[PDB]
This record gives sequence, C-alpha cells and structure tokens, in this order.
Amino acid sequence: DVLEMFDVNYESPILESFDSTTQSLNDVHVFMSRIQMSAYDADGEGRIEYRNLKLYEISSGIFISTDRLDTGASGVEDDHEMVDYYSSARLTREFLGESLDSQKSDYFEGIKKVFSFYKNKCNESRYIKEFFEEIQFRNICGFPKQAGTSSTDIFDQFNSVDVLLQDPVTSVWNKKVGSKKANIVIIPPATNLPITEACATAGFQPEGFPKLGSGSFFTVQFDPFFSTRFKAHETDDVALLDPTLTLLHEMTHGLHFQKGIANPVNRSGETPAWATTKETPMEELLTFNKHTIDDDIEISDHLKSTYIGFLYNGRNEDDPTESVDGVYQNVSSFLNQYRGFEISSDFQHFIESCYGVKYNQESKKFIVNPRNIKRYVQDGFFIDEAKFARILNIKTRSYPDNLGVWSYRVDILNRLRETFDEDRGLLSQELDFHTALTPVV
Ligand SMILES: [Ca+2]
Ligand SMILES: [Zn+2]
Repeated sequence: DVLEMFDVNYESPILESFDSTTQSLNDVHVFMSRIQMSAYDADGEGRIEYRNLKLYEISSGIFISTDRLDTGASGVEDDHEMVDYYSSARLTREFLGESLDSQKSDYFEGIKKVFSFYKNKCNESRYIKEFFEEIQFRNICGFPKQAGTSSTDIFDQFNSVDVLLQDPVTSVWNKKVGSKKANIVIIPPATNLPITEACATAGFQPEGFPKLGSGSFFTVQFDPFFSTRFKAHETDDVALLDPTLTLLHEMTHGLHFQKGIANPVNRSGETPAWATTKETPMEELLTFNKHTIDDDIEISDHLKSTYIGFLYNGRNEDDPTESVDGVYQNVSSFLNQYRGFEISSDFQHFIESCYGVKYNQESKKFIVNPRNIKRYVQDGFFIDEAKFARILNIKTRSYPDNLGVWSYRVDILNRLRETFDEDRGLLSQELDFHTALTPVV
C-alpha cells in the first residue's frame, strides 16, 4: 500500500453529495477542504487563518492541491529575482504563455509523476521504503485536544482534514460531513512566497506555543516546475537542484512535524540557544547532512545526541523564561490524564502505535517507559537529505557569486526533451539541460 496511487485525475469530479449509509469518506479522493496558513497584512506581520482548498487524495493520507492560496502580497514586483524568483501570475493567471487551467493540470500531473518516481525508489531501497511507510501511515497525536474534540477521539485537527459540501442556497463550501486521516499535504507556494520556494510547516497549530511531542500532519509548499542553481564544493562547477531531492528534504522536516520534534521553543516561545549553531538551527543541519555538524562522524553523532537529549528531557534554566518542556514530560503529562478511565481499544492502540508505549489493563493507564519515548525522538532523525542523495545518486550542495540567473524551469512533463523519467527521475542536473527564467531585475 506504500505510495499506491489511487485512480484520480485532474478532472475527477469534486464530492458534491455524501450518504453515510452507502458511502465511506475513505473512498472520497476529490473534495473541498480547509487548512491553516500564515496570512500577511500590508505591514507584513503574520496571523494563522484557515483557507478553503480543493484536495486530491493521490495515495492513502497524502493530499495535493493545485490552488495557490491567498496569504497576502509577496512585496516583490512580478518577474524580479533575489536568488528566489517572484511572480504573482504563477498558478493565478496566464504565466510563461500557459493558461491557469494548463498550469493547474500540469501541476497535478507533475506532482503525481514525482510520487511515481518515489514509489519506484521504495521498491529499490529499504531506507526509502522505511521513510515513506513512516510519513505516509504513522499515527499522529496532537495535544492539548482543541475545541469540541473529545479526549478519546482518534481523528482531530492535528491528523485529519475536513470534507466540506456546498450550502445549496448560499453556495459557500462550509457544510462539514466528516474528516479523513491526513499525514501529508502538498500545495503550490502561496501568494506571499517566491515560485522557487520549498517550505514545510506544521499542518495545524493551536493558539498556544507548540509543545514538544505534539504532532501534526505537515503541509509542504513545493513546485517541481522550477528550481535554483547551486555551486559545487568550493570550486565553480554549477548545476541545478533536483526538485525530487528538494521535496525529500522538506518531507524530512515533515517527519519532524509529525512527531512534534521539529521546532523546540522555550516558555517565551523563542528557539533555545542549544537548538542553534551565521546562526543555523540544529533542525536544519540534521535534516540536510549530519556531517556538516563536524568533520569527525563521532563528534557529529555526539552533538546530535546532546540535541536529542534536550528535545527529550527539556532543560531547566536559572531564567525560567528560557526553560524548555521536553517530549518526555509533555507526553507523560498528557497520557497520565487517562489514568483509571475506561478507553476504547481503538484509542489505546492509536496511542500505543504513535509513541511506542504499552497499556496496563489492571490500572487502566499508559505505561510511558523513558527508553520508548527516547526512541520516538531518536527515530525522527534516522535519515537526512545527504543519505537520500547517496542512495539516488543526486547531486546536492556540500554546504552570492554574480554568476547570473538563479532560477530555472524544469520540463517535468518532457515537452522539450526526455527530462524526467518515472524510473530514473531527473535525467540531468546540468544547467544547459534546463531553461533559465529571464528576470526583469
Ligand atoms: Ca529556499
Ligand atoms: Zn531545511
């Protein structure tokens, strides 16, 4: 079932009616839904708001949209480049001689072609298979429980997306008929972003500061039809970033959001000094390449272990505003609420599978073993972009030059040449194999 593609097309009809006595939401693969996004005002300060969007379920718990969501103005004029390329036209109106409908159809086909490549790689690589089995199917438990969510509900805002029908009289898509398990949502870069940006976010966050160990589905803003050049080692051998590797990087951040280990913050809601190494978060170095931490692999592994230790145990500071609540205290406090309460076997198994914990039937309580919660955090960092690049033989940064245009078109649907294959992926990262964009400035 890993990355098994549903029979779903760009033009497959959106759900307009639902009869629970003869239909299952599990069989619904094209529907109106809503997800949180950061929206920006004219000043450029962000607030989290729901946005309606049309979703395609391309595989169990994996959703894509062709909708470019309105998150405010980018603040950059059309076709200006600053490393990244900005255009308000991409997936909103005619762009590069392609209609909106053409662009949306191509975006759908291109994302499916990328996932067909990943399915072929799962069949070839135990490591890639293990990664997709985890991000596609893992149980995702968020806390605290929100709004009208019962303490024993499996599906909620952290791990499912709403199925909305239209109010017949007003035509507004605001009639919720249920929800569907969600692990991964892939959408185009929103209006506020450049068209070359790739960005992974927590799919759902409550109003408070996020808690370590509280998971959500992840949303990736990603468009495989564009990429940016990169310089080799510290020579001048230039090549194009492979979008299939860019998405694997973002989905690795994704796995960290699914477990609630991506974004450690203190009681003031700021990143603690121990989470950063000008400044780069440890979350970025462990997603990119362990070896960037130190030339000696054993020192890299030790600094990794110290970071995971603080994610797990938190840290008490002499300034209590800088203290961090760890995964162990957050998860054990959450599960300790259930001590002595009768719960369904379905909710019991959901929690057991999510955190790798056991349940004591006699005392009706979760057994929250420290070694199990440590493994939950450690397991989140089992793979990085560099490992993917070695398995797939994709060229990436080893990681401001005046070497001209940064942003390139990528012919994912093979209109120009044999550019992208479902078995081999991107057949060349050479810049002369791709079409440079032409920024006005
Ligand atoms: Ca970027
Ligand atoms: Zn990253």
